[PDB]
Amino acid sequence: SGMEEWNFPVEYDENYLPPADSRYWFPRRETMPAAERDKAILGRLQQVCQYAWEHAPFYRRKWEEAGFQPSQLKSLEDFEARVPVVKKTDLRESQAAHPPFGDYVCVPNSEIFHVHGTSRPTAFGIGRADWRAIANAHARIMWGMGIRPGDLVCVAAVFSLYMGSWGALAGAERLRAKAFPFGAGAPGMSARLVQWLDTMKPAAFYGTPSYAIHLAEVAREEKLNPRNFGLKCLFFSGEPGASVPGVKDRIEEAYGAKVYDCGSMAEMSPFMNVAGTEQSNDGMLCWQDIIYTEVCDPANMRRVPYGQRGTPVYTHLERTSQPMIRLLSGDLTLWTNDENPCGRTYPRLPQGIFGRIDDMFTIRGENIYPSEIDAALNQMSGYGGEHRIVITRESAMDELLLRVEPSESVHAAGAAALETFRTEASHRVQTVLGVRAKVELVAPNSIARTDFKARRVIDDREVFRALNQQLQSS
Amino acid sequence: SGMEEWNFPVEYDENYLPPADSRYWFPRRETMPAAERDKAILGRLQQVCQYAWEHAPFYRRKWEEAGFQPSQLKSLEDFEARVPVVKKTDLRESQAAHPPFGDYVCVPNSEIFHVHGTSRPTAFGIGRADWRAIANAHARIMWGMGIRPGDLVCVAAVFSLYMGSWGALAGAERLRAKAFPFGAGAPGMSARLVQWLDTMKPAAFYGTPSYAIHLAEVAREEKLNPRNFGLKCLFFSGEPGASVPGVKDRIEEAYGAKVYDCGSMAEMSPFMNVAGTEQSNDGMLCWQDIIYTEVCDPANMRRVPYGQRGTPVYTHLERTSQPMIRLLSGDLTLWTNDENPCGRTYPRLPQGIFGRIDDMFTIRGENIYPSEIDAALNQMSGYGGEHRIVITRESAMDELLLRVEPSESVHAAGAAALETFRTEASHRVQTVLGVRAKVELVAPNSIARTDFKARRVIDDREVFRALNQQLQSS
Ligand SMILES: C[C@H](O)CC(=O)OP(=O)(O)OC[C@H]1O[C@@H](n2cnc3c(N)ncnc32)[C@H](O)[C@@H]1O
Ligand SMILES: C[C@H](O)CC(=O)OP(=O)(O)OC[C@H]1O[C@@H](n2cnc3c(N)ncnc32)[C@H](O)[C@@H]1O
Repeated sequence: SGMEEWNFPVEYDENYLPPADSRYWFPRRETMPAAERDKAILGRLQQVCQYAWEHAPFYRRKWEEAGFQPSQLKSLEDFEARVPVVKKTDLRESQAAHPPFGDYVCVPNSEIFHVHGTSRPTAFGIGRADWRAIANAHARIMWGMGIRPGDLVCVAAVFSLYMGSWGALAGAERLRAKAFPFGAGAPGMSARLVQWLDTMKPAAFYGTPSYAIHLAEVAREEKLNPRNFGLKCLFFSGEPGASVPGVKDRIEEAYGAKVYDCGSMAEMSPFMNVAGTEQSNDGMLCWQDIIYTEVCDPANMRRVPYGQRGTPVYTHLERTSQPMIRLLSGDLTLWTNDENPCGRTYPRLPQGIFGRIDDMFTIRGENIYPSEIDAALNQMSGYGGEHRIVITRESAMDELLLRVEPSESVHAAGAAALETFRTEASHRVQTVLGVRAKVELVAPNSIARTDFKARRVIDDREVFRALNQQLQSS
Repeated sequence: SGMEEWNFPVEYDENYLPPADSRYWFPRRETMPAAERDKAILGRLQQVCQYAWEHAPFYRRKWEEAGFQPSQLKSLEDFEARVPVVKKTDLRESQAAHPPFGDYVCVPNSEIFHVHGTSRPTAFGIGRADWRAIANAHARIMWGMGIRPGDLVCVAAVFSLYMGSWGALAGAERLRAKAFPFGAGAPGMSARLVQWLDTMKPAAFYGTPSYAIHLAEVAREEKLNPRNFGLKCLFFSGEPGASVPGVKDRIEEAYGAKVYDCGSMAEMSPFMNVAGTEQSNDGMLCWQDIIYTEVCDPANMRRVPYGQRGTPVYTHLERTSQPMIRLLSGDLTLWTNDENPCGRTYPRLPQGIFGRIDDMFTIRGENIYPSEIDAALNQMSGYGGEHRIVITRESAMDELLLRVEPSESVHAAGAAALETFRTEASHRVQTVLGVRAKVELVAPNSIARTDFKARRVIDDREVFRALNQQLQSS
């Protein structure tokens, strides 16, 4: 194959740095013919499954139950059809019966390097070798975004249980960038951060797309201009936004920089296994030789053809601790296999990830993702930057209830101008989704902003009824 | 000398682990005759000063101004008398004139690994080699606290600009412990942490002494018992507490574990250069071959005899990036040179560090440190766990104004019992300090707790006058 440092268990040269003129960290692995890579992926898949059968009674029990033995993995078609998907509920049960890390940990207790998790929570017990595998994978993909040694990288996501921040930091460290782990979560942090970004002038920023928006309002409230932060790029994970039309454009305009989309799941660190590149800057590429991504039909867990929508199912190819083999994301995406501007021979998620299938709600037989509402509103000049979707999953909904913020300039323009925006927001959303949308305007900057993931859906039956009844009276 | 890995610039074997039966990480460096170590320290001091003269125009300019050349460093007595102390104000000025890291950075820009700082803030630009020097120094000292490979270490301090959390994490990583960087700072964290500590059962905890107290109230509010967290120890830095009589005893009782004191300054990472050991568990030892600590008379910056109080002045012996040479802490301590129970041949701070000299206030010609008030109150069964000291530095104070919380059981006992506590708190404080103390009781759990450093002094002239006038009327 000629694939750079292709071995299981993986063991990367910590001193390797690509030549300054190279677009790719690993030219072979990244640009080789896709059919050549798929051969080696299957080869690795066999190694991983044999490794899990040997060290994980979770996989040994699960596979035996579905009638699977690693010797039956003889093609990628055998993998999708014979190998049962892992659910997050299966991990929880394994952790409850085999505490703290479950019967899929594989490595001895003495190998565990870092303890992280979800916020029943699942604990991540990551071995020393996996932490190195994650740092190398992430430095590689960050290089793909045009981030370089010596660049100041601001990691502005909470450093706690959450894998996002640690993963971007490990990549920055391995990339030989100046890692700036400012973090997030504490009151007073954002006001101080904007001063640090104005002083330090970083080449790159990491966090959630929501935080980047909130930080520009803080920069402006703090009489600082966020275009003067010297940013060449901002790269995000954690939620949709970075591949959302009006959201991506708002962030790139506010900072005068490029926006990159990345991120699968925390269970799937190196989570940057799905990430956009400097040239293929829309959506994300599936870095197949790091983690094998399958976009599947949720009805049978088999790959959907390219150009079709489905759910990402992921498999670690370079992890010995808590390896995930065919973990069901529960997310919705579309994947294609056409030529990429960067020249990387990987499948792509051209519109990134739409959201979690469970987050979707139905109004008059029409399926709606919260990200579709966020996209339509952000493409409006009069929109204030925040909204809430008020629903009920207990009874059928005839209309969409929205609490939308107008801009301070729309507010300053008077009652008639506010009313003109409320009606135009309602119409736009109706034209986009094909559903009746009731809009209630709230005061500018009244809706809570976040430095983490935006939770815009209020699924309470009493809140829904109170709002509908109030909107019927007005 | 036979000192393990004694070299400048330092370059530690990342695979070294002491034998399981050893009390010391480095038997020679830690237990050698003090006069033998002081010879090699002076030798290193010469190397460091030559290194700074060559790479830092900040030190070249400062030393030339004080009439000092590194060739004049011919004894430890030459060091204290000839070498001018560095002030935090000098670092700020150097950073403003030579942004971002100042003219004392020494290493090239390309060597900077991590960016941290203070919260005018000073930026820390720490090189890759220094980060390794810090991780090794900290693993060594944590081993001294009886912390071992495979032990689950909860790092519960904010992961941001602040060096404390990163320093404990780097030590845990190098110690081959299971590093658990939960962090601090965000609302909802403490309630979730107590659940993680009950589930995970860590051998060690890191944070501020204030946070450990707050976390026990959260554990109890959450109907969990903090003695059931499996803790063998809690080790703290950031503020006094861990060497404060009633505070140390309250924490050890609440958790059923040992408490260790550590920590100099963030500018002085590896900040654990002052730290207690499993056997010398009261106060802190000065790990002289890591950082050279001098307890000086603030009037002349010369060492005070053992058994006398003074200000810690620190010098890095194993740092190439932003090396600190005779940095004035502005803190107050007492140092002695008697035999230590662990058998380490180091000077000791038997009562740790009392506080920042600037934090001290005067009432009727009597000098008081906020930690003396904290100590007296914490040694009272009826004390609720929080208080505020209300002062004025604008006019002379005749009496001490205190806002003290009683316990919920003292409150439930009625008005007479609350009044009996208010008078007894006043008397105790008067007997301790020798000053009139006016006590106002506040509602139990009304005073804000913290996961960081406790700021108990309110130095406002209007607040002081309002309180005195209110206390004169009652
Ligand atoms: C540790 C990383 O930050 C990823 C992460 O947030 O892990 P979590 O377990 O906390 O959450 C994963 C879920 O967030 C979403 N999710 C994560 N990244 C997404 C993206 N780029 N686009 C659309 N949705 C995305 C997506 O629904 C994914 O399944
Ligand atoms: C990065 C480390 O946590 C140390 C730290 O907090 O660095 P900072 O620069 O943020 O603050 C240093 C000051 O906190 C105090 N300070 C720090 N540790 C102390 C202790 N153990 N006992 C008494 N006072 C102590 C002491 O006054 C010291 O000068």
